[PDB]
Amino acid sequence: HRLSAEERDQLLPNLRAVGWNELEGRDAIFKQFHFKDFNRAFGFMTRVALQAEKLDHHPEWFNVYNKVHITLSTHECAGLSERDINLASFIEQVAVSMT
Amino acid sequence: HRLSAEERDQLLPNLRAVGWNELEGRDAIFKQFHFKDFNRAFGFMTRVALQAEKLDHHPEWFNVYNKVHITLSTHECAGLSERDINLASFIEQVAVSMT
Amino acid sequence: HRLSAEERDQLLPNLRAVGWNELEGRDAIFKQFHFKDFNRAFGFMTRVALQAEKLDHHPEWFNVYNKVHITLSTHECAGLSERDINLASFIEQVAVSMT
Amino acid sequence: HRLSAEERDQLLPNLRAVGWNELEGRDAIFKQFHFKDFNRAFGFMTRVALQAEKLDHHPEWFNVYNKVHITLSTHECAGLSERDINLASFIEQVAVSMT
Ligand SMILES: C[C@H](O)[C@H](O)C1=Nc2c(nc(N)[nH]c2=O)NC1
Ligand SMILES: C[C@H](O)[C@H](O)C1=Nc2c(nc(N)[nH]c2=O)NC1
Ligand SMILES: C[C@H](O)[C@H](O)C1=Nc2c(nc(N)[nH]c2=O)NC1
Ligand SMILES: C[C@H](O)[C@H](O)C1=Nc2c(nc(N)[nH]c2=O)NC1
Repeated sequence: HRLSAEERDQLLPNLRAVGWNELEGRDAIFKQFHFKDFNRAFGFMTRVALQAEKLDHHPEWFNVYNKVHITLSTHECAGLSERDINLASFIEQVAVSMT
Repeated sequence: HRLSAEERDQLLPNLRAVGWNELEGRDAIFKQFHFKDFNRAFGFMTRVALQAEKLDHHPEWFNVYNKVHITLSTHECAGLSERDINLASFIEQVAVSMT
Repeated sequence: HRLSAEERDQLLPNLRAVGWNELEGRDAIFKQFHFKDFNRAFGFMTRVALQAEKLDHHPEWFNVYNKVHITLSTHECAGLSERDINLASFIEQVAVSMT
Repeated sequence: HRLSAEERDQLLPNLRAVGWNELEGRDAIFKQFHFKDFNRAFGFMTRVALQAEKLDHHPEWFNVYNKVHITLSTHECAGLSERDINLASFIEQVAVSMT
């Protein structure tokens, strides 16, 4: 459940490429999203919410109007997990739709 | 209120082009949407929900898993008003983001 | 999977008490909810939608402004399953808070 | 409409009373909510989201699973206003409906 560099090295890339980035002193990824508006932003969170509930993996996230910042780290391992990756992947599917 | 003639025959045609039909036995229009899953189906509903509350115009919708069926009519006038109109168009635009 | 009669007799009453009721032409439970407004109704759909997804069991539902009708049946058995019942149980919980 | 000092005294009270706080640094009130789970947490955001939109007054909130931090201030007049107040009040009703 914890990211071994081989994994990181194979997983991280596609995310990094679209904007994901690792933080300092904490094993987690972050990304800022910026929609045109709230309708879109919320709709975007809603779909994420559904899935989060579906996989039992939650994001750390902030919102103001049309911006949403997301942070992903798994609680047990206390860093990244295959879980962060998928959620993230999923998130990406959703973001592009609105945009 | 109560779209007259011309407008009707100015405004609706665009909606019909897009699959909107006229309800038989009521002054309404309706259309059904089919999505890949519920995640899309609900997310779609939410965004339409924020808008409805915002305009103070609510649809009559039915949902099952990935299908969403929508009826639009104005209760005040017991029929199609421009309210319905705009809502539909917005709904269409939302449609597109997920379809 | 499909409820036996012993089963129905065990689970049903509690729901029947509350206001749920078998359908006439089919093996499902129905219940119509009424709220003060849309905010509330939509709010309540949101909580069940989350729940619906968590356990992959969805409802046939209908909404207009502040009313919500919910029909439950486990499709795969083509009638009542436990799913329907748990779900119904949950819908009851959500419903009581917005009282 | 950056609320007067007279105005503050009359409105804040009920708010102050419930745990709402004023921030040093900026004209804004804040509050941290805690729920039993994400479902509630999210069902909560949703109702709020609906009001936010209706009003055209959005929050600055962060969520991580079951708690949500809310920050209200009015961009328009760079400080607290009748709105943040109204809104905040509303947030409180919604919160109550969460068990
Ligand atoms: C039991 C535990 O609450 C559950 O497995 C969850 N864990 C986590 C979660 N979300 C994150 N980010 N990390 C977790 O460890 N949501 C659900
Ligand atoms: C005051 C009133 O109930 C409010 O403006 C609403 N009107 C309407 C509505 N929805 C419809 N379809 N028609 C209305 O006239 N939802 C909200
Ligand atoms: C694949 C299938 O659509 C999926 O397993 C679902 N099944 C069911 C469902 N909801 C109910 N009530 N019953 C099901 O059998 N929603 C999701
Ligand atoms: C046009 C303008 O962006 C709009 O009226 C909004 N204003 C505000 C808002 N949110 C806050 N907190 N303050 C505002 O002045 N969300 C929407």
